[PDB]
Amino acid sequence: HHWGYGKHNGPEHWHKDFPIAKGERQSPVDIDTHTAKYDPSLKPLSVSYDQATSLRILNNGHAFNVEFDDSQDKAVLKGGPLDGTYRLIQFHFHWGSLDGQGSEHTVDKKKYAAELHLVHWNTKYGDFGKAVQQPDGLAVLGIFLKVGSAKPGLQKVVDVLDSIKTKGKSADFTNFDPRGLLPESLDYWTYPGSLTTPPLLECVTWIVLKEPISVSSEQVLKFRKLNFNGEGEPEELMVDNWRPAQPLKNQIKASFK
Ligand SMILES: NS(=O)(=O)c1ccc2c(c1)[C@H]1CCC[C@H]1[C@@H](c1ccccc1Cl)N2
Ligand SMILES: [Zn+2]
Repeated sequence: HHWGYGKHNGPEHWHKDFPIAKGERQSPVDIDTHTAKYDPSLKPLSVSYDQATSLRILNNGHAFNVEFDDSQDKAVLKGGPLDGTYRLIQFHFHWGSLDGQGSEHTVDKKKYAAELHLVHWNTKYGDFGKAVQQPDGLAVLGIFLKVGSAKPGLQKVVDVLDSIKTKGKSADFTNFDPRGLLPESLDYWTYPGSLTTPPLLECVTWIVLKEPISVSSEQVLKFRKLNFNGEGEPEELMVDNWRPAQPLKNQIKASFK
């Protein structure tokens, strides 16, 4: 009876195995745009993905992860609110059963159709497993998806999903360029938070871009054909794999006016 997104094992249950679910810096949150304060001392984000090395795509039973070689500084995030160098390890998405829901963060209570998370770890901690034990261990770049025009740089991901339909399936996924998933503007909000799934560790500097990317209805429909279940188990569509907004408790900063 492990955690998931169902009635009996979803977000309102997670605190029984993971008491930090009720902690002081949980994610996601609602971004109240009028309450966020412009921080003129915040630096532009530096997103250096030209040497990114994608390896594989995995259905882990909760989402699909596109994994990268993080054994050298090859795709890194720096600047913004960050001190030092954060290495890209993987990206994944959260999405809805309907276009009106799916994002984890919300903007003035607005839900987007989906949310992309580019996960990076602070190289001063040596490995990802050490970094998640630290309050400044991770930097997650969050990008909203709205339904409209197709995102051409997403299509190579959409077209491989048939090969990883079920939990535990993986496929080779080399030479994927994550620059094709980035909006024009790097204007962002930032706050200290957590992983949005168990183990819900409070190790994340969240950086959430203001400008969404557009994807087509056909692209997100293909996300919704994935399965939470393993092969030869009853089919349960992988939809609504998002945690709702958590209390802000004790400030969201904006990079822009
Ligand atoms: N929705 S998200 O971007 O906040 C998110 C949620 C859960 C997980 C991740 C990212 C990645 C990033 C940090 C930990 C790692 C993962 C995990 C896997 C292997 C080993 C340890 C851990 Cl903690 N769990
Ligand atoms: Zn995520």
